[PDB]
Amino acid sequence: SNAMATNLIGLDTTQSQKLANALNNLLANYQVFYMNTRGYHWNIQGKEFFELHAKFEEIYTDLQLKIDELAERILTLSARPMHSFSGYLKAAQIKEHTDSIDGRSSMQGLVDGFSILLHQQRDILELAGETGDEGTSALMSDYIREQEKLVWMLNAWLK
Amino acid sequence: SNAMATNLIGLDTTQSQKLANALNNLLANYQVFYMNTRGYHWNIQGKEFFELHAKFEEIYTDLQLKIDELAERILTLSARPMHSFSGYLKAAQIKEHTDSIDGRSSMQGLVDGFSILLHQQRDILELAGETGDEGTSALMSDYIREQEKLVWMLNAWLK
Amino acid sequence: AMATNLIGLDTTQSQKLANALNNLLANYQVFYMNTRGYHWNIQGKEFFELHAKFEEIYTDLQLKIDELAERILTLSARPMHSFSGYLKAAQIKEHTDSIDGRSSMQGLVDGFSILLHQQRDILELAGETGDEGTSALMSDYIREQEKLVWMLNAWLK
Amino acid sequence: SNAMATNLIGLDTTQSQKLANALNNLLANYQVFYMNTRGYHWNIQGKEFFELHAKFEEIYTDLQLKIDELAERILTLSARPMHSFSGYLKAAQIKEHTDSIDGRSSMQGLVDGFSILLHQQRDILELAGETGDEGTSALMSDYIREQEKLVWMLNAWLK
Amino acid sequence: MATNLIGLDTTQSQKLANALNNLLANYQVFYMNTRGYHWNIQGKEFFELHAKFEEIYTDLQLKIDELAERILTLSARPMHSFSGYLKAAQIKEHTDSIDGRSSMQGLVDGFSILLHQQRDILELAGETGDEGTSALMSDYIREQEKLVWMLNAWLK
Amino acid sequence: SNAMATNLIGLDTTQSQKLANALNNLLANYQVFYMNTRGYHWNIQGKEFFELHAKFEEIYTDLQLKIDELAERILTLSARPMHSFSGYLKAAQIKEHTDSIDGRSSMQGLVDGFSILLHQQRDILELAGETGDEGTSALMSDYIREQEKLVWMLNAWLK
Amino acid sequence: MATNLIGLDTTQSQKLANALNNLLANYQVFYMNTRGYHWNIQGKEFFELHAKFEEIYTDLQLKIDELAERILTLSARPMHSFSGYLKAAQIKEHTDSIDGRSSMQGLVDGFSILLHQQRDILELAGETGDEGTSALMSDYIREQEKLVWMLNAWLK
Amino acid sequence: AMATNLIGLDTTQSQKLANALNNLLANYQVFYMNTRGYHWNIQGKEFFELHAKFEEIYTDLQLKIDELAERILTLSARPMHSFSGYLKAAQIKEHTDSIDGRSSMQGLVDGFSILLHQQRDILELAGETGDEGTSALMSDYIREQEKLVWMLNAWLK
Amino acid sequence: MATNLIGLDTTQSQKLANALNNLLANYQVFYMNTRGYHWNIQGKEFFELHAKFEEIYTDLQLKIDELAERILTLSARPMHSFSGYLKAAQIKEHTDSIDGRSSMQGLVDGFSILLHQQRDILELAGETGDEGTSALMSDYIREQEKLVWMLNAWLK
Amino acid sequence: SNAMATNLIGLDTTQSQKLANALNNLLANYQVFYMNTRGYHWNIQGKEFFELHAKFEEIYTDLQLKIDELAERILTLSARPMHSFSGYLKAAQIKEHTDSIDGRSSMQGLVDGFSILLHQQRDILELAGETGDEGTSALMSDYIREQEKLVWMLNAWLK
Amino acid sequence: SNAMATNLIGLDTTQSQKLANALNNLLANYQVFYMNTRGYHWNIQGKEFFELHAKFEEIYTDLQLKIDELAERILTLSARPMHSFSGYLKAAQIKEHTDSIDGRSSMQGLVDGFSILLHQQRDILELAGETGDEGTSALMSDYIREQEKLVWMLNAWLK
Amino acid sequence: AMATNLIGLDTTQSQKLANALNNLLANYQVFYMNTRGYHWNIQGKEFFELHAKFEEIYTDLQLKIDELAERILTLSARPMHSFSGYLKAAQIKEHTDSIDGRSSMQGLVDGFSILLHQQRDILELAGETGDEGTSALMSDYIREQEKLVWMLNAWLK
Ligand SMILES: [Cl-]
Ligand SMILES: [Cl-]
Ligand SMILES: [Cl-]
Ligand SMILES: [Cl-]
Ligand SMILES: [Cl-]
Ligand SMILES: [Cl-]
Ligand SMILES: [Cl-]
Ligand SMILES: [Cl-]
Ligand SMILES: [Cl-]
Ligand SMILES: [Cl-]
Ligand SMILES: [Cl-]
Ligand SMILES: [Cl-]
Repeated sequence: SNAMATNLIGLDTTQSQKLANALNNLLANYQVFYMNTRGYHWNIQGKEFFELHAKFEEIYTDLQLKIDELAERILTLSARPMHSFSGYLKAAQIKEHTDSIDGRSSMQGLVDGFSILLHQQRDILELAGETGDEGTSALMSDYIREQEKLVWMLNAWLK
Repeated sequence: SNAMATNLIGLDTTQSQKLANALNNLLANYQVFYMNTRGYHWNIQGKEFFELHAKFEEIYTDLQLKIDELAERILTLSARPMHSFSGYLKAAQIKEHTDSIDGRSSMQGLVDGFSILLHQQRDILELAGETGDEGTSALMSDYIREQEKLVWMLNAWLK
Repeated sequence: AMATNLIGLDTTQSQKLANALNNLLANYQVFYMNTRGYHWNIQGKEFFELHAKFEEIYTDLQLKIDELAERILTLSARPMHSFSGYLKAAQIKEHTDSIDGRSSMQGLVDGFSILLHQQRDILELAGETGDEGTSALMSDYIREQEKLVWMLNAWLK
Repeated sequence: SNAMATNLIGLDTTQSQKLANALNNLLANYQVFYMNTRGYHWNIQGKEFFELHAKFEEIYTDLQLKIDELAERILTLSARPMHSFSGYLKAAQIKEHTDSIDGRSSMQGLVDGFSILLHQQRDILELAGETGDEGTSALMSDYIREQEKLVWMLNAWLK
Repeated sequence: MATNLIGLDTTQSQKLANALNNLLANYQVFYMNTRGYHWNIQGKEFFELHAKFEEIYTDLQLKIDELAERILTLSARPMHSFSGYLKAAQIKEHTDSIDGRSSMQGLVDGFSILLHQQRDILELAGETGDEGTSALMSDYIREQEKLVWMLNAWLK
Repeated sequence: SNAMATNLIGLDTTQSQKLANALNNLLANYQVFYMNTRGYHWNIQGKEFFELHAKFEEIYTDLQLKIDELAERILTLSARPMHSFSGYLKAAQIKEHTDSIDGRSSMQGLVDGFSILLHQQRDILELAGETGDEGTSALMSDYIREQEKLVWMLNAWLK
Repeated sequence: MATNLIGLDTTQSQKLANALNNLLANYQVFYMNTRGYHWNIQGKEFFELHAKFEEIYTDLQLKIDELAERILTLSARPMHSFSGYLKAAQIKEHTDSIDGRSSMQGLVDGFSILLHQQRDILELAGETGDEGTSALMSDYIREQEKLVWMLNAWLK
Repeated sequence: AMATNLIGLDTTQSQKLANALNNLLANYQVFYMNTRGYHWNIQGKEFFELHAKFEEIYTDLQLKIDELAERILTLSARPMHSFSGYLKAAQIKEHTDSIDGRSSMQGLVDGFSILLHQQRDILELAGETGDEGTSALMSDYIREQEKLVWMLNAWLK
Repeated sequence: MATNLIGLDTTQSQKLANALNNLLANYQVFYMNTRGYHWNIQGKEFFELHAKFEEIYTDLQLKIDELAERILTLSARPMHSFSGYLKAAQIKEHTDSIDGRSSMQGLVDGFSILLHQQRDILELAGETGDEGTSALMSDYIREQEKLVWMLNAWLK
Repeated sequence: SNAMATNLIGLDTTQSQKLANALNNLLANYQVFYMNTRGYHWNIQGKEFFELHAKFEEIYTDLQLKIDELAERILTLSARPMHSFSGYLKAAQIKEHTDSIDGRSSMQGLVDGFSILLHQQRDILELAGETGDEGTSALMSDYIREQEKLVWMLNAWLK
Repeated sequence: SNAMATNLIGLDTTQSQKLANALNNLLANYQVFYMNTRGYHWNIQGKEFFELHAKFEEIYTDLQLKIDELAERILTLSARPMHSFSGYLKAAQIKEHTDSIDGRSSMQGLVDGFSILLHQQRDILELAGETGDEGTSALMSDYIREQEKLVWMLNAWLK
Repeated sequence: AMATNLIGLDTTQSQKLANALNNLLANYQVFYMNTRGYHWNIQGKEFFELHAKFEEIYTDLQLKIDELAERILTLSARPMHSFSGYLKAAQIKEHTDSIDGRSSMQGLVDGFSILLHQQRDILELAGETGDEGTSALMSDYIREQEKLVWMLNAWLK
């Protein structure tokens, strides 16, 4: 296909591709974080078992929803969503966290991971605002407000 | 009633009436587009019949929700929503599209119509932002993000 | 090569019935739009009650519109599907800027009276030509709308 | 066991038995048609598989409900509903249609079967009207109105 | 001017409304009888028939509501007192039926009357083009014919 | 059929029959009241039509449930519940109230009827307490508490 | 200081808790008997009674839970072993009841005992102002009185 | 002209009971607000468990508040319906900045103990004057809250 | 290359598919018989058995669908005509059964055949490692064994 | 705890505390308004009783949802939500409104109260925008758009 | 009542009775275990109260369903299921465990009980396999797979 | 001190089975990711049908992943829980940029063929060592996936 000044949804192509690149790095972080959270669910031991087995599942279920919506936003911008483990490991800032078996280590892992997601989502929000990409802005807004609330709760548990 | 500087919801009257005028032109486009989409539903033939009879119904059902919310926003701004076929035909940019019986013509009709809605919604969003009409902005934001996603899907089908 | 259509009915009578059904559809469409207007524009202490009631009514009209268009298709005919087409064919007039409960409610009685008369004429034609599927549709619409006209009129007493 | 002028529901015995006989011939046709449609469901192949495996299930599910009601109407007229494969095969006009594995063959088989059913139901409706058997008439009216709509859809797919 | 509110002939509609009111009286006495069957059943059929009688009177109650509303729709007054119903009904009050067969036979006999009356109303409505009334009768007849088959099967 | 000192539920036969007689008089009042309220539902006209057609249906629906329970309480006491219109008309204090077509008339009819029911239920409650018939007492307690609330609401509407 | 955790008299509450525990023992043996009725029924009443017995034991199980919790609420220990229940119960173990009438009569007789015990507890709770216990008894009595009417109607 | 009120009860006794019920309502209202505070402010590893539990509890209090106000109305009396009114009448004190599970849980035991005592006094008055509808309400509240106090206390052991 | 689409032995799968087709023929004749039992029942068992027969044929229909699909899964052709079924079935057409015991006995005898055939198929599938077919048989056997206990309890 | 430049969710501490202060004043207004609306529900008399008893309940139910979300946003900003009647009475602008028994007085009370909420929410929205507090902005946006719609409806009723 | 070579389901009578005897011993163990677990539910105290009052209810609810199915399997084999407390106490290996009021004691009691049940079920599975009793085998397979998972969870909590 | 594990099975055989199950899990994980890709990247007139179908399929894989990991835990073993671990162990290769229905559908057939073979080997090992819980899991997966492979293949004919 020939390059076009505007994409199918009527946004500037260059600016949309920059946004999609940043969204793809975000998606990489989500994917590694989701995997870590699945591990937290599986591997928890001790008297927090039932509570946190269930909490971690709630948390990764909500991440999975976001992963779906994020890949769709990338497609919506006429860009390619990263869709391999190898690709995600190359791009992610969040590290693989394995053999976390205690509530506090897993919960702190979540806090630290969400702190990266929030930071990256605020940067994307700002960039999207600069060019009037309201669809991308709106998505980041939703993610930020939800995850700020969650970060409050996780930190409350850890006090 | 005497003219007032601010309307019942506490927004500037003049600016609200300008926004309502633009919203009413949008509503006209929605109404003609909805009608076209009902036609697409009724008149589809060939092996895409079941799939697209159902898809077109999904699409016009979602448009009807938006039409409802848009007329209510106009009322909320203390303005009059256009509420006649004659009025809508005078104001709409989207043309009446009749006797579309094939999937591709109908699907392309949708793409082209949504492209007008998105363009008009972005203009309204910008105007609303200029005066701090957050309620109107928020509505446009919702419509844009949803319809961008749909435009991606429709164009995917057409590839 | 055959005097009958896809579903096995006489083609000429089916086209005659489809034409009548299309004129009925035009009336429904203008009527539905008027009713949307009644819903949006109602003011005064009847606001919540009638905002809800008018929504119930136009919702039910919408479903009937669906079924009518499909009945026209079922008779191998073309359903009208444009505002410009409906305005040319409809007897029911556009009714705008009705903001008072009694105005709007009387409008509904007046429109359903037109629909009922039209539906009865179609029912008679369908019955005498053996189009039971069209007759049955008209029967459902008539019985439901007679009940509704009783209620609307009751409210207006 | 003594012959009676009127049956338990108060209709003429002779006229009701004639109607029951015609309804039993209808039931025979439904049953072979149902079996054929089950076959269409099971045997479809190629890219229409998911869509038509589902659509054929919808269709035979609806036929099954009509078979139930028809048999009960025959019982309601104080008559014996046919209830054996061998009986149905003797009485049915609709033939067994096996090894239909493509959409068009199966869909055309449905149009052809419904065409027979419609004709037969109209004949029963007319007979029932002659003697005032409203309960039988009303059943035929329901079946005709629903199957006419279906035939429109099936034919649309085949265009 | 020549028709009632719903566009039908006034004289014909009043005649139909009168017949429907007599029908309503019969339904009301029958419903009461069936409540009694529900309450008073004894024996090993208790659970099954206590439930079955409730199902039957529940369906009658729905029909009663629709009948009254059809009368109102025809611009007539639905009878709405026990004393009015007792004057108009053909179905007799049936008390102290405690046996499954007695109560079930009672239902068969009562439905016989409803079906007969409904068929007469259907015929008259058809004659005069009152499709809304015809359609109601048609629904009631087809449902009750089915029920009469079932009740009689139980009694065999 | 031999008279017994105690009934099947283990209460005194004589005292239970006296309670059953009072409950039957209550049932007679409920039944006439229910019929009146059905009439109010059917016959309302004017601008209260939708609101009161609905409210009267709610009210008679609740009465019907109480009629069911009362009759079953009478049976539970090994007594015969009245089950004929002619019986109810002989025993009821509440009179037939026909051709009530306006909100105030019908709503005042409900206040007046419930006032009779409340008085009667309180008398039965007191009698049941005298001999320890807790099952009857508990039924009256439920009916009183619910109908007092209702009377407040009906009277509020009438102000 | 003068009352237990919930503000009632300690001695009175212990007396009520003891009676409630004896009640619990009876419910538990009765529930077991009713499970057996469900499992072992034979004959043409199989489907109806297999279902009806399940309904009855399901409701008993709910009452068992509430009883134990009321005992706990009174700061007492609910009995919670088969051996304890067998020592305390008046209702006897009923095994190998395979006939509808035998099992249904068994239910009538068992409920007779529950109702008697519940009425005694109600009286004592009323005397001492234990409304929470009174209210529980009231609910159980009214429900079971109804059931006893139904069971006996079936047996007529 | 009559010593009795709309619902047929003695007016003097009904006003006495309504006054007591209003003081009960005041206590409920302050207690509900404290419980909202417990829900918002809990910290530590009991966070999710108690955030949920405190919500369950104040939700149930809210429903009881509804019903109490309506019972007061039903007795032809005026339900208190202002914060300033509740603070003047309540015995239960405002309890703020409770961030620890045991603090908050013990607060709940302490408040329900006050409610139970108050409800028992009303129950007794209602029973001796024949106000069965008020008695019945109190009965429901007492039985439910005795069970709850058992549970809360159990958690604290 | 050595296996069918799902990775099983072709010859073994065709042998299993043949047996499953004979099973399908039996289910289809049995289902038809059970529809007849539902329609034709008379007497005081009418409501209970009209319902019970419907429950039983509903469950058979589900099994029929799964059987045909298992045959297809094994790359074979499911029989799909009445004339094919009548040629293959061992269960005979049973018409004009109007009595509860006759129809219930009919069900017992038919399930006897299904269970026997299912056990043979299970054994063969186990021998050849066709776990998917084994698992289907296992489910059908366990369900139908339970049902046979219930049907026989009713007949006692 | 030592003062920190940024809070747990990664926002500037000082700016977040200013926002939380404004949010707490908003919460005070909500709480007094909710209480007033409960009074409106309880105390309504006359023929609007059923309609407005139900409407006022809808309205206070929706306020309660907002109160919950607002206190959680304050916590999310690492601030203390006001949680006493005394505190709310000190901070609120909306006055206690008691003994409102007529539809128009209660409905006007609602209009006037919502007008304060909207005004305060727009101010908070603006402040939050100035520092990029998107989570707070998004909440205000939701509240404004919903309450503007409601204000339209309430004023419609009052016309 | 005459002894038969095969039972009603068509299996060997002798082998089925041996299996029924082993299943009855299993049922005895389930019943004592269930009673113990009910006790754990009722008697828990301390800060695990809400979590374990709920978890123990889940566990005994599941046991109850298995008790139902086991008894019915025994009946299906034409055998008499034990159905008395005194019978269960004679046959059970699992002992009565009363006055368990702490999480660890109760949770360890569950591990110990399930360990007995698993061993017993494996023995029955093996016996059933010897003679081709697939229906009994399949029941044991379900119980084993579910209880192994449970034991993992209970042990995790205890770490 | 014992040759058996927490759930009563032989520790050595349980570790052998857990290792095989972990390699199965690795395959599932790569396969699930490929299927997500198929869902996101499909284009052409099969878009809606396959976007839905691929979602149904990866949803079902996700549940199986859950259960597999838990079965590994149940055997007192460690489930692999990192992308890097799965890529080292998986036989199924990453399959990216599949935008055509037939490509993606054939990919699914090819992957399920690998899973089925692997599951059959585990089933055999579990059966011969008496691990009925593992055998049962494999049985469920095999029967469901054989049916799915029939359907997918049918679509491709
Ligand atoms: Cl990639
Ligand atoms: Cl206009
Ligand atoms: Cl047109
Ligand atoms: Cl036959
Ligand atoms: Cl009258
Ligand atoms: Cl009587
Ligand atoms: Cl004990
Ligand atoms: Cl106040
Ligand atoms: Cl064949
Ligand atoms: Cl504060
Ligand atoms: Cl025993
Ligand atoms: Cl790993």
